[PDB]
Amino acid sequence: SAKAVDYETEVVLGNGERKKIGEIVERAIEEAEKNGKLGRVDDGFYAPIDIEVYSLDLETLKVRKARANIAWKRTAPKKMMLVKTRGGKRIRVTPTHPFFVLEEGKVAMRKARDLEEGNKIATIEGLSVSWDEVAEILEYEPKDPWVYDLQVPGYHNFLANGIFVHAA
Repeated sequence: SAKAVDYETEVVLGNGERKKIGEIVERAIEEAEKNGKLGRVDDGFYAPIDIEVYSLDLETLKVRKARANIAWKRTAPKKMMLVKTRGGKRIRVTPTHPFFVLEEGKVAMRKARDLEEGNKIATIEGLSVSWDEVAEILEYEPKDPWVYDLQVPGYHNFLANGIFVHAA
């Protein structure tokens, strides 16, 4: 099953205005369709990209610019989850998409469908990294039949919708 996010999740770029992940991915897919670099998996596609994102270092909690190098487009699952935090962040993800959760001094990863209210996830507040309690998780059936992801070597996350979203 796909670990991925909704089209409209807005990725913070290190060197321009923030952009919907669906736009980033579909442009990369369209170009790779024509130059022979398109990759195919049973439930979707990958294509090369070269963009600058912001990533959290989970050991030091520093935010660093980092490069993302693969764009992923996958069939949406039958159900999706809207995750809302107390600090105001909202994101729509697949049910198995993992989040960094800080629990009793350690960070572990937890699937969206396994999150409970009060679980603290990694976010930005203004310009500060913040561990932010989940407020509610709500299942919905998607209208958009595609979901999206990026690969970020080393870090496996990128800042989007004010959340450090786990990545390929």
